[PDB]
Amino acid sequence: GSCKGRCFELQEVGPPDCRCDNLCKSYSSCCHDFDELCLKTARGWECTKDRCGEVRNEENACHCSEDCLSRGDCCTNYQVVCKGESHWVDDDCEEIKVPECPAGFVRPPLIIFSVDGFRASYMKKGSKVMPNIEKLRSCGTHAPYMRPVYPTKTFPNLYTLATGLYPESHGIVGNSMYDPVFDASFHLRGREKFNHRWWGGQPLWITATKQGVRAGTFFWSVSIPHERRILTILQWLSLPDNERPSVYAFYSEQPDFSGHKYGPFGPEMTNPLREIDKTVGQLMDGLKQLRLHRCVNVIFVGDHGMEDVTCDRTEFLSNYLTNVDDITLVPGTLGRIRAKSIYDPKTIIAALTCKKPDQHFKPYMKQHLPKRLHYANNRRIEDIHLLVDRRWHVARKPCFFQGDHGFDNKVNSMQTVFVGYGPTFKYRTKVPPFENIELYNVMCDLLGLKPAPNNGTHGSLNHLLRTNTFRPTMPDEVSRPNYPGIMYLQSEFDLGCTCLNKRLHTKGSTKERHLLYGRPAVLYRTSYDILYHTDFESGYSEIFLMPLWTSYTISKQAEVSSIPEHLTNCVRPDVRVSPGFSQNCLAYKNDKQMSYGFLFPPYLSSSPEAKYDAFLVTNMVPMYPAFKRVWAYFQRVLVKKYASERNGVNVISGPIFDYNYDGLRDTEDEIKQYVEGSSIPVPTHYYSIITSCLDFTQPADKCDGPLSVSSFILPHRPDNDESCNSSEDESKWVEELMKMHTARVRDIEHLTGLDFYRKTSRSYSEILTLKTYLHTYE
Ligand SMILES: *[C@@H]1O[C@H](CO)[C@@H](O[C@@H]2O[C@H](CO)[C@@H](O[C@@H]3O[C@H](CO[C@H]4O[C@H](CO)[C@@H](O)[C@H](O)[C@@H]4O)[C@@H](O)[C@H](O[C@H]4O[C@H](CO)[C@@H](O)[C@H](O)[C@@H]4O)[C@@H]3O)[C@H](O)[C@H]2NC(C)=O)[C@H](O)[C@H]1NC(C)=O
Ligand SMILES: CN(c1nc(-c2ccc(F)cc2)cs1)c1c(CCC(=O)Nc2ccc3[nH]c(=O)oc3c2)nc2ccc(C3CCN(S(C)(=O)=O)CC3)nn12
Ligand SMILES: [Ca+2]
Ligand SMILES: [Zn+2]
Ligand SMILES: [Zn+2]
Repeated sequence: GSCKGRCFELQEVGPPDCRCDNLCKSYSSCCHDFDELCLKTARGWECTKDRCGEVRNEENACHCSEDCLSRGDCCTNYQVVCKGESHWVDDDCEEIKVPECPAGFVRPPLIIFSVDGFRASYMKKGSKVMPNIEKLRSCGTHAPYMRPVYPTKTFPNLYTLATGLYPESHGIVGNSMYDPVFDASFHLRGREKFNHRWWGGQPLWITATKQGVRAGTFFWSVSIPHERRILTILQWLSLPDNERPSVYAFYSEQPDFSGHKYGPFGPEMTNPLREIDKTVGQLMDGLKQLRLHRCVNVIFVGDHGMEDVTCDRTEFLSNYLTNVDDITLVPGTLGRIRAKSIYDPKTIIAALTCKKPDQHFKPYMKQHLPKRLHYANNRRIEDIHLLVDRRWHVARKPCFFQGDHGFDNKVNSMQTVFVGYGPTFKYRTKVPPFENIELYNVMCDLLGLKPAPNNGTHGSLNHLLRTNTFRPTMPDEVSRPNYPGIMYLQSEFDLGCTCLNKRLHTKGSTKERHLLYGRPAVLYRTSYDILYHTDFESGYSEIFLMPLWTSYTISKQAEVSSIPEHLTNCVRPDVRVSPGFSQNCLAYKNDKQMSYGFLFPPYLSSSPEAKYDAFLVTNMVPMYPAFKRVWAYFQRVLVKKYASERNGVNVISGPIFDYNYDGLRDTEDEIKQYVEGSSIPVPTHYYSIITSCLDFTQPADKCDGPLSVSSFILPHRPDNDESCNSSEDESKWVEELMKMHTARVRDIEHLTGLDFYRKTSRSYSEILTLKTYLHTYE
């Protein structure tokens, strides 16, 4: 029952035999001499000149004997001091076109250097502070920043980074949570976080194992110091082929704790960032000694950032709620509220709403949260949710710490890092910021694994790599469109809707000026019609009795027009579409709460003649009066502003149906609200994809080069309780509301079932990059 020659053994012992592994401390089940033999701390972590060629003393932490390399247990600076070698950092940038591995290595191994609470902005401290990390960055591939997932805590983001899944999917939705099925809670302290029932999806280390690729243990007991964690990875790498793992992971608790006490912008950050760099320099020195510095892919990545947060800035729910003792709260940089006695949600959220002028948080129903934060579809996520403002804190009842994290994931302070250095990674290359949901696939490709189903767009990050074994394919269309001409007659429609002669509603100047990037593919079985007009094209769904999409383009110089007093109630019937597959105004009269608006704006028609097309029944959708305030402003004002700033814009607006908040398209049965006395379904959100030329010196409709997209998914609310100053002019709130519900085109695709950018002069990998972009207005 000893750890003599078992320290950090990969293969597991299991009880009641004593263990010597990385997690043996976390069960208090290590052998008696574990701390003596495995946490050996004698004679420091660096070789010295006098130590060179020593006789192996097994009490020393690392070794400077010549037999050390054959056990992979040297100090990292062994060959630097003793032999004539140099530190890795003190060497020029040499490109790694091919992997240069020693004998036995079949694939290039992957080490994942994780750094907890490593804010993106820390990378600006530069070579003088972080010389090792700096080399990795500027020598390999790096992003300005990598975007975490909400709620930008550790366990959600590190497991998202492990699985490629949104927290809601894999189930680890916070550092602490409650599961009503289990009837138990998860905590960052305890042995409960080790129970496998909590952990869903499939992490990288299980994917690898299932495909016969051995994995080093990603988990490190806190008792194990950082110098030892590196040495253990380096010992494992020294093993024989049948034993040596291919995928590794290091975990630093820093620079999180430091940030929590001295803030992100403290000058006390320099020392904890210097030790992080030491740890990296140790790894990279240690790899060079094994001739692995031109063989190993090294990923340097963080979980989240850090923000300035003092105690003085804390909202208390006892000063908003009167029945405080009834509720349980998950506090801090976010809020999740729940009933104690297994109380009324409607009252709580109401009481938390726009109560004080300088209110530093906002209540939400999980489904009403911004869709970009895919934080709803899980029984662990509470109905009532609080989005707390940055720099701020929420408690239930009433200065040690000066920093914290956990806020909205588009917050600038919450942004973290990514660096790639290896044979497979691009040399001296810089890439756009990306989401951590994506890296699972890259890490899978780096190891030649088939990724498990996840929420990364697999082609999104091919530009990180010099070579990839995954060429993405644009999906096959399921439903072909009908192209109906004028079939029915004006007199044949009775819809309860009041209000030239030609070859009307035909192509030409329509599909070229308003579909600038090709017709969206549907990707699901449904009958729908293409409808041509002067100012817009649409994909009219015969099932929902409204467009799936409405594509149209506004030039920079395009002018705005007012809707007259006549043509205010005007809802014209569409002769191309049958009465059977059309809406009626009678339903909207029955429905006192519901009204209607238009997908294509009559505000931006070309001529007064063409404005009549904007009033077609095929262009009309169910809208609450409350939402019409939002939508009308967008259409009448903002589209023109965007068109002016961006030298024209292509707009693809449409309805979304998500009544089970799973972020995916609703089936017919899943729909809940129809308009009174009809089967016209009420949308939950309204999207728009506003595309233009990144080269703004060219018009949006004459763009040769890359595209530039800005999108959103506005919630179709019967009120503007969300927007606190909604009592004011729309010029004061509406645009902020839109910016809060920004979206990736990809997010809209999931929800609509549609597929955009089917016809471009652009590579498909680049289009996937464009579709995973998120506009942050930061
Ligand atoms: C992020 O990515 C994840 C992973 O892909 C998505 O989650 C999956 O969503 C799909 C679609 O709803 C789910 O599909 C269903 O899986 C069932 C099998 O379940 C078992 O296996 C999965 C995978 O290992 C386990 O996760 C799960 O616990 C079970 O053990 C099937 O029986 C279902 O059958 C369906 O068949 C056809 C369609 O193919 C239709 O008749 C029906 O749709 C029918 O349900 C179905 O395929 C899947 O289970 C989810 N989990 C996983 C891990 O795959 C997220 O939706 C996605 N988030 C985004 C992008 O918003
Ligand atoms: C989630 N997680 C870890 N993920 C990685 C990782 C994942 C993907 C990568 F690509 C690279 C690395 C390493 S460890 C974790 C941790 C983190 C350690 C910790 O104590 N967290 C922590 C520490 C300080 C702070 N401060 C703060 O504000 O938040 C903090 C968080 N403790 C653990 C423990 C257990 C697990 C489980 C074990 C079971 N397995 S399983 C079922 O797949 O076998 C899942 C992971 N992860 N587990
Ligand atoms: Ca849905
Ligand atoms: Zn963390
Ligand atoms: Zn933290």
